[PDB]
Amino acid sequence: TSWSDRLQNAADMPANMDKHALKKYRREAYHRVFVNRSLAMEKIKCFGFNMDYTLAVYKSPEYESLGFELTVERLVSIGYPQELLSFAYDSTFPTRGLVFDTLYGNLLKVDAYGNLLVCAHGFNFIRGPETREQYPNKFIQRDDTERFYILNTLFNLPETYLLACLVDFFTNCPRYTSCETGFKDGDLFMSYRSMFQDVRDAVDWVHYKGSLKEKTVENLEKYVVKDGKLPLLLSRMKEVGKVFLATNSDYKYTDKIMTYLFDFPHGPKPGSSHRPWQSYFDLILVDARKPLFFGEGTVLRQVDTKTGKLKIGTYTGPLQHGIVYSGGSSDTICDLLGAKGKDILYIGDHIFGDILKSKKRQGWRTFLVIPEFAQELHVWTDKSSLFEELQSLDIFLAELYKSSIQRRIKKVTHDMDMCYGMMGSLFRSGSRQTLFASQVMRYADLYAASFINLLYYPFSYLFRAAHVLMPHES
Amino acid sequence: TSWSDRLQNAADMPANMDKHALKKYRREAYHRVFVNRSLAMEKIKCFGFNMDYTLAVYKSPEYESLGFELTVERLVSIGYPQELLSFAYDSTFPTRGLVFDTLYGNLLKVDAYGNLLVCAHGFNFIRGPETREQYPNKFIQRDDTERFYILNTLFNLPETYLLACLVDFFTNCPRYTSCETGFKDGDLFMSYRSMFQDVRDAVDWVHYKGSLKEKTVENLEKYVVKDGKLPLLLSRMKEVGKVFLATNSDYKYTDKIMTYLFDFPHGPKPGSSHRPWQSYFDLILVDARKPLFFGEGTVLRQVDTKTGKLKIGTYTGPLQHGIVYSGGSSDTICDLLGAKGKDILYIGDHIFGDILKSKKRQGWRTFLVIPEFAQELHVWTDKSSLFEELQSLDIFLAELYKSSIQRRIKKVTHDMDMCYGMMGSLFRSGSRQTLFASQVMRYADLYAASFINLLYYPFSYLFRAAHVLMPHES
Amino acid sequence: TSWSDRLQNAADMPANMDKHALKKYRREAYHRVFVNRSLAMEKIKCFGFNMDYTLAVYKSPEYESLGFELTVERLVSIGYPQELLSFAYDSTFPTRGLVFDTLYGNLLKVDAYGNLLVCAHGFNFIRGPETREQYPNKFIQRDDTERFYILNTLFNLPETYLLACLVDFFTNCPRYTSCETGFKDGDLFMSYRSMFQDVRDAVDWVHYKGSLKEKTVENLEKYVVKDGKLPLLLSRMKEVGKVFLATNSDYKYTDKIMTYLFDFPHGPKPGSSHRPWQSYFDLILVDARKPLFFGEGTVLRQVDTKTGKLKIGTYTGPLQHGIVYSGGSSDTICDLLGAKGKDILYIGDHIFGDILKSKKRQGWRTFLVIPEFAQELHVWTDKSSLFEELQSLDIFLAELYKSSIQRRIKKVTHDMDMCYGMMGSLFRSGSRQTLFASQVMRYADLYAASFINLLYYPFSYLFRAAHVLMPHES
Amino acid sequence: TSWSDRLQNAADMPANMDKHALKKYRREAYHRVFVNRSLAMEKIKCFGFNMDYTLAVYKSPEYESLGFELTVERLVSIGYPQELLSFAYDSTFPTRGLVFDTLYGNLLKVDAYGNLLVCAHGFNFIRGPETREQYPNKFIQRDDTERFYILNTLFNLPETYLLACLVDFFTNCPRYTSCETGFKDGDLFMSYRSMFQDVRDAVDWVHYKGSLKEKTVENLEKYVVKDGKLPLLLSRMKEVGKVFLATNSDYKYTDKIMTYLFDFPHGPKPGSSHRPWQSYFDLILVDARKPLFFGEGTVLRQVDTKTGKLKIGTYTGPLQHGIVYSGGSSDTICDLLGAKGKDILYIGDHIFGDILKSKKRQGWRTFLVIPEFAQELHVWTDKSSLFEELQSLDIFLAELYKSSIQRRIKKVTHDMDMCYGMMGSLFRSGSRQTLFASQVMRYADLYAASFINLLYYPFSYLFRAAHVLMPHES
Repeated sequence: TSWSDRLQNAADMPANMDKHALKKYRREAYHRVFVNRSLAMEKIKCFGFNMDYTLAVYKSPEYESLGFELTVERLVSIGYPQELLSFAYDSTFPTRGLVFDTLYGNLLKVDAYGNLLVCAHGFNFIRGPETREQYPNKFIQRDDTERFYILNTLFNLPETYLLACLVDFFTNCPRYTSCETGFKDGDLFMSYRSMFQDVRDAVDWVHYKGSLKEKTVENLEKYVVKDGKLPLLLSRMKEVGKVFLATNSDYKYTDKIMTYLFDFPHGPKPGSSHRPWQSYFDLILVDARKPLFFGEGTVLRQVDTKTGKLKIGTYTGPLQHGIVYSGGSSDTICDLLGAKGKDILYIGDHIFGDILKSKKRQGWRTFLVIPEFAQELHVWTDKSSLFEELQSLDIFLAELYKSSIQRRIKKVTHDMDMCYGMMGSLFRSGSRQTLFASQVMRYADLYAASFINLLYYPFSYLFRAAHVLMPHES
Repeated sequence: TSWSDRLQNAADMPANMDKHALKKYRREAYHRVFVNRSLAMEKIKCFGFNMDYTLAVYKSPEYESLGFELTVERLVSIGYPQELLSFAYDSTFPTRGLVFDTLYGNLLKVDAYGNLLVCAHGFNFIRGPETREQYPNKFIQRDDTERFYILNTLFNLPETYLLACLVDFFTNCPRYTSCETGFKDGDLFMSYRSMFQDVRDAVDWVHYKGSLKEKTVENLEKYVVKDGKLPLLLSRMKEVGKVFLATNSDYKYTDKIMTYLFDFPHGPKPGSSHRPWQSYFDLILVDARKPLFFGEGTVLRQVDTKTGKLKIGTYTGPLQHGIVYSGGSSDTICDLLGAKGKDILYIGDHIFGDILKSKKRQGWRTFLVIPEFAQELHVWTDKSSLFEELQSLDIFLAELYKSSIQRRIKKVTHDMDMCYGMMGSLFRSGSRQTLFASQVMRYADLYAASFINLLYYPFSYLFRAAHVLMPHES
Repeated sequence: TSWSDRLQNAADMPANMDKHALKKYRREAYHRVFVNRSLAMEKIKCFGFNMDYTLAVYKSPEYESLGFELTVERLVSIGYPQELLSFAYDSTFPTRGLVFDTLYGNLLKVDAYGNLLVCAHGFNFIRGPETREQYPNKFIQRDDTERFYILNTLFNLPETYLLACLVDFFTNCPRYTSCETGFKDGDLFMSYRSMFQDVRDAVDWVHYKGSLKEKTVENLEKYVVKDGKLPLLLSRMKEVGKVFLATNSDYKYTDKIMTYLFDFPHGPKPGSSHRPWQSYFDLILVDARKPLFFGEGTVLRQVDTKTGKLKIGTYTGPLQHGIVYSGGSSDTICDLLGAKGKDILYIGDHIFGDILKSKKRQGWRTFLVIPEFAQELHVWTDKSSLFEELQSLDIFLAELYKSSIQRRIKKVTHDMDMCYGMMGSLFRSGSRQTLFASQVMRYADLYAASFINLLYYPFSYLFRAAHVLMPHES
Repeated sequence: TSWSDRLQNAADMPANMDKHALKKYRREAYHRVFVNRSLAMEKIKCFGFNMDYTLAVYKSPEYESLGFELTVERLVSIGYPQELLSFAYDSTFPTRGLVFDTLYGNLLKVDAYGNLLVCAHGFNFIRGPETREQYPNKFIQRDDTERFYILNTLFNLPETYLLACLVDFFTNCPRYTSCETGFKDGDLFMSYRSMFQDVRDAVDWVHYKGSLKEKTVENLEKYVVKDGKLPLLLSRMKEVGKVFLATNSDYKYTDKIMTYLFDFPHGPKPGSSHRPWQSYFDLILVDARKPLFFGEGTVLRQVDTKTGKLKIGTYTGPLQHGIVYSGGSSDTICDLLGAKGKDILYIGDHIFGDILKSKKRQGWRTFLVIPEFAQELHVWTDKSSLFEELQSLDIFLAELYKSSIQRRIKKVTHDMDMCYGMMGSLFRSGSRQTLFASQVMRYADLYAASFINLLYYPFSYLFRAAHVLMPHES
């Protein structure tokens, strides 16, 4: 049972729009919308979406394996050794949000301050004392974007496992000698940095040049979660305001995906005429080039929706029914929709290019979609006694200042983490929070395992957060 | 009664080193050390300081007025109009941490997300509806460092008032016409940006070229808080670890200031031989060039302590008794003191160049000195019933979703803010926190009105913070 | 009769290696090597080549038309209008070395100081008075590389004609309105800059992604000049020193092209065993990435000559027989060949990425191959009486300072230029020299219509230039 | 007899404005204007000047020594050793235009291609074979502006000698050890780069902060050449067009200098009322910030000619009688004077910031003032038999290809060079031209030892250059 299974199970249930069942449905955790900063729903005039992993949620682990397999074949096709074809994607290993260190070839899990929580070389997990030889402060400067790459996305999931697979292979293949910053193969030296780049490159290639999008569109039921509730919600959003799409993907892909997502013998409610996905949107924009989209942007173009190709030149006309946009900026959306930032709830999955940047750069309200969260919640409520026991040992160890406690703490931590996978929870490693966690609280006003949980709150709802107080203020 | 008075009153009391009186002294707020992230004092091996507004706390408002007067004379000396000499520094107006907008010439108080809390043009406070003509989202991109300058420091206090003084003068002088981005004087157009730069420049000039440092050193009792408790604390720090200084200031100034700060007929305790300020330090470093200091740094030089001038060339020798350093980097301190980041508690007052950067870039533990805080605390504990009434009206207005409340909220907010000054608290405007507040919590592990509050905790103390939990985790 | 015909006619003649016939052959202009700076051939220890338009000279106009046709189809394939398919490459229009002005959409011919010689909008040649509305000083800042693109190469020939074709089409198509900086198509505005970029992009695409290289290799006799004299010369070069190749092209293409160029039933002389093209080289280097090659370079890789693919990682071994290199730098060639700059005569065709940069950045001796020059010479010696008449009218107009002369000067100039084409000589427009001319003199020590003219000088030859004197020095 | 003596001797003679004596005066070399590119004087509508070393020519070696002495005292004042005070400026050593190599601490004389002509370490002249250990190709990349500083100006003359003085001192002082890239002083290491920077800095300091300008203005007869012919020429320039000034210097200095230069009991001709220097100018501009002046420039300000200080803000009014400008750009001059580039003859002395940049960036016509040239000419016409003998030995050595010649060539070269000084001619080292020479020909249309030689040509004069031909074109 993966996280995408949990979502598709909730996707298969019709929507019960009784005002009481709604209140009762969103009492269970898996249908709640969690609040990091207070949000008056009546002040939202525009609802924004990205597509990939928001409207279209890719079924795990089928889609990650397909991304892995395609990437492995691309590397082999440029001269990586054949053994890579013996690799197989293992969803139990990678947790989203790790930091790969191109200098020493380590996958690292870190907190909001760049403190090392977990270090693994290949599939070898390094313990506290042994990491200090390369990380003498148990600390990394995340700002050093030349050395450290953060695997923020679910697209990064297959490369996350791959980078481990690769380090482990070369470490243990006798044709290579291991060195501190890479592998020596007689007279070729492959640094972890160039090995990293090759992977990064081959992932890019399978999305933009290879067959990933092709093989996806030929089996959408296998790879894409469908939910008849999705047209319902969007329809209701259009009743109280405006709805727009701003995806990085291209209109041909966006047309294929969006058509499938709306492929039902009915419209928003069962029994209504079916409507084309574009009619649920007031403004459609593709090739968004996020995060550059929230700054200067790119040139605003117009799609020829028959040919799928862009019209030549810069588009200077107004927002029309039917028109589809390419490029532009976040200001394009504000100007054409007559909106201000805090009028806009922008629903997305990218913690950086969607959520952080629209908040910092524009003042947009944010809703963060976390696919895995559907499985993350399950593990949490089942294992809450372990975390409660952990909270207990911390408090007791704090009283002790008036030694076997510290070793029991590291043990219940280890056991709790493993329930989430080899790399542990998305949001923490024991009692210590992650960089990812920290970002979700700081930048995502609302968050959930799917934005469909918004169907279950009335449109007048005041999401409430607790006010933050400084130490001296309590 | 200013904040510097509160400190100098606590500075004049001898230290009562009984283990009970200590516990009892640090129960009152004004002597507590507040904790944002847990800190084991036994893990600190090195204590770091800056000087200005940390070891040497400049008496308010005497020092701000001297900085103001000198700056006003410098502007007049390059052809600003004479009326500036009629200005007089008013400590009730400026609050540290404001953002000056060089485009529209407004002083702005903003929160962690760049939300406008207070906007003032000159001395004219703009209300909510009227700000939206220049700030259509009530929002500024703080990242636009070409348009927005944040007045982080107490050195920025006199220019903060000056920029208002200036806008107000030109607005109301009939020789000028007001325009949106500056003032037109017949055929000269002075933009708020160039007016800003001139000020910024004249502040720099009085510190580095003018007579500010001179006039300070000729009346140190008037301008610098002295506390016989300061040698005590440093001595105790040297008993359990190493102590270092890293100031941006120059050795001649640092020698004058530091000598005064240690000018007592005794050493650390009354009755002990007096020691020279340098002997309380394991490593002294001047011309630190923070924040560049925590990155690549500058070249490490050696001071000729007799002449006050630097020796020629790059210093390549080891840490010696007596030697004084110039430039270098934070790695210089680690290497010479044999320390790792989390071994170091670095005590400073600059929220950016001291605290934020040593944490993000190095993994240093941080203690933030907030001078004004001594007065900020006083206003808070006296007016806690106003804030409690505010907290009450927010909760009640939240229940109301089952209109005169919203106008009473803005009224008790206004009254509370004014008690702090015309620009309100350092840390908030009503129930909404500031950018500054947000940074103190995020980057300063410990904070206080003076680092001398550390004298009152034993050296084994485990400062404790509450663990942070995500919404779904409670 | 094009220039490539003149070369292929000389290529078809066997080499007569009698010491007298050599001296007599290189007396005619078409077989001379012209000298801009003195060059002792005995001091050359290494001979360097690029490939495209040096070893492999592409037959005109067949190859330019194929590049044009392919480029036109690529633009149509991204939504340019169909009429482009009615275009046909016209070799009489473009002269290499023009400057396209992306602001006003003009092809421009300019001198060493950026003085306008010829301005054409589409196919409309603007006369002196009319250009001053956009060029008020008859001058362009060639340094403004954002506005001006110099069409240096023979690869740029088809886009040179295309950019004219395009401007002329849109100017005169009624579906568009002409404006100063581009064309308005209802609500799309196509600037000359974006139209330029699209072309630049589609040229890049046909070389690197399209079928140009494919269609070339399937008809090498149609598209590539072959000369049995080429192995002879290279063999003799290897007898007195070392010979190397450094091409931007890829090893698969370089293998196909180079094999054809050496495809003869004999080796260097008729009757000798045939040798494989690689054996004529001491060091082979592909993917050179010139001009970046003469600075920091790229990473040195090693080609797997069986698969055509690069080996993975950085190559750290020595120069071996058989090895082929990828990337690297000019220092790679010096180090492996044990050479200094002035030991190296580097033979190439790119006035910038080959010749200028190897001279300025490294101190290499340079030989510039100018394909067109074979036709340029023919026009010059036939029309020398026109140029002599021009020289005469200038001198006479200079004496006149003690008006129909100035109009006769512009008339004989016009007539002379046209003999070279619609855009005139590569090297001049009348008595005024071009930017290109100026660069050849300043940066190319030797130059010729083909480097094969070097076969006709003994290996001890001291090429001689006249010493340059300053005015006051004569 | 220095070069400034030759000028001041010509400055002391009244102007004989008979049309015959003029023709006869400019037949001698020392009063000719030499032509690098043809120039119709009737097409000049605006005459431009800088001031320092053009209108005001500083008397040698008095002014260089004063610059040296002041600079030496400034270095001593920041802790350089006392022995520097034993240095004394020696005008026989430095030639303008050398390249100092901050890596190996060598003064170098180089040609247009960065070929080493002369290398001196301190005062030790390195011969051909010995330079190849640091310069293996006898070649430097002049583009590497981090390593190489070109001493273009006469202001650079005293530092040129100083850098030698310094290297020689430290090399031979026993308190220091010499190393490849600097000097080790126990535990301080002074690199030639930092030693260079210190000098560069101390030269800047004496001009802008020290007493150089002060001590100049208190003895203008000692330090500044005065010529009553200067008002004459400018007056005649104003009769046929417009005259402007654009100096980097400040208005207070420019007022002091310019007043002295016009201090005569008469105006342009003897017997005319004296006029104030400003009235000879249509547009005066100070703080020009060349070469940035010929690009984007700085903000246009207006000087308060009574106070010497700038008015506050940006000046937006028109060109008025009496107004003085500060900053701006070259476009400011064109717009206010209604001129195009080729309308403007700009007379200056800086080969880069004046001449090269106004030509490349704007299309200005250029006149280059070369102070030293008055002495350079004298040495040349006296020693023409040595150069003729040199030209002879080169030709003979070229015939010899059908060994004591090559050693006689290096000997007559050495003897010829020394007549110019220890570093030889400005324009050559033997038969090989310098980088400086090359630039004068390429960028200065006209040049002379003083622009006063323009008085001797009528205003209709067509300066003539020989047309340049490519090898194949003769």
